[PDB]
Amino acid sequence: TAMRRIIPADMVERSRCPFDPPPGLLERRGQDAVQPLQLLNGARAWLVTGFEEARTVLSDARFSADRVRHREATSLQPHEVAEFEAGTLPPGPAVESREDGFFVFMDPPEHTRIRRLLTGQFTVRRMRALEDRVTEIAVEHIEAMKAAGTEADLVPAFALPLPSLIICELLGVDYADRAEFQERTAIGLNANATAEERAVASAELYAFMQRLVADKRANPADDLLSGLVHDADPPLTDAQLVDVALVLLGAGHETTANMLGLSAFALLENPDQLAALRADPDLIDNAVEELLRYLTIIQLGVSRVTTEPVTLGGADIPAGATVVIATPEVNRDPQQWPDPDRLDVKRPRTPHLAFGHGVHQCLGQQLARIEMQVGLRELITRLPDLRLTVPAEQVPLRDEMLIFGVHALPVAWS
Ligand code: HEM
Repeated sequence: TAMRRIIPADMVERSRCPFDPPPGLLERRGQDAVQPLQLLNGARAWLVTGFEEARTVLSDARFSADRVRHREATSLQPHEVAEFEAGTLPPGPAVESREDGFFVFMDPPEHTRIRRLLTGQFTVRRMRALEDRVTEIAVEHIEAMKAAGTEADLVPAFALPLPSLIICELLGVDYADRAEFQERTAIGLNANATAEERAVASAELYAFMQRLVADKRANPADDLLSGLVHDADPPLTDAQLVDVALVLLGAGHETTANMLGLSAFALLENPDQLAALRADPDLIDNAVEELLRYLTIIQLGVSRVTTEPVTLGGADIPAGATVVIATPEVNRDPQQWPDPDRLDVKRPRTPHLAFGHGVHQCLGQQLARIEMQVGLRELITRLPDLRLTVPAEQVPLRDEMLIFGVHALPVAWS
């Protein structure tokens, strides 16, 4: 169930055009907003390209996020497709039976009970604290790049480490454990790492999270994970806390890192937009929202399953169907954004779907916005005459993974 064994290539392959929609998404423009999608495993799903239709999927009681109970077409092993199509593939476990912390695969009220504990740690006071910590880590990384020379690969020097170290801050990873943590999270994202090298790094992090939760139970500090372990009422089990720590790491690192690298890339390819930002630093917050709309690193990973038949976007979707949001095309819906394929950091700011919608809308979105606002402000103000040192078409793209991004971003400054 690797993404490229499931999603048709033309819906995700950018070739050497990172900012342009893949041709299979382009070819659905001006058609019904919801259309069938034939998956490479032979299973059927439905694809949503409409903004209003995507909002409905993500905030309608007939579309379930419980992808444990409701099997998705995108999850099917080859031996399971004919059972799925025949309606004889069993559901996963009923949520009443589950003891795990994977609240991402739950609907209200089971979702709500765990999501409330996490919102409870993402307080406005913690967010103010994290903005200061983001500022420190960003400036330290940029000052390190400038001390080492006049050129850098922005991905390992800046885009990967800042969000990884912010996860370390949330989880209360001790200073002496950070280098190893950073190494293991980087392996996950390395083009050159084998499936065996990855599965070892993944097992090392799972065991690390178990040890980290046990350590916060014994020796709590001021971090979000200490808060979940000690201050949560009602209390989570150790197993649930491990699951929540793995969810935060999974959700908060790769996305933010890829957004930092691709945002720097887009600004260097759109010097007029970079000029607007250097000229008026107050534009940074609106610019981050435009970059989130324009780049949409989530790709086709946002899906739900119908629990009853639904008519939407010109489609009669049956019960039990997988509905995939084409988040990059939803964020280019010309009903919402005139001239949607233009990067315009001065655009009037209106809601996009880069962080999803409804009860599961990104828990980390304020923190992600802080990382982008601070990161890009510090990069643009500290690195004069920042430039790519390879042509844009030679920057290597990550379009075989669930999250889109660049593998390298070679830059220089003066
Ligand atoms: C630019 C960076 C990011 C993007 C684009 C992003 C995008 C998303 C999206 C689209 C979802 C909704 C998925 C769905 O409904 O199926 C989501 C959920 C979530 N994200 Fe973010 N994310 C980012 C950063 C972060 C960060 C920094 C954290 C935490 C530190 C975080 C934690 C979460 C969590 C825990 C969920 C699950 C929420 C739930 O199911 O209730 N994310 N993210």
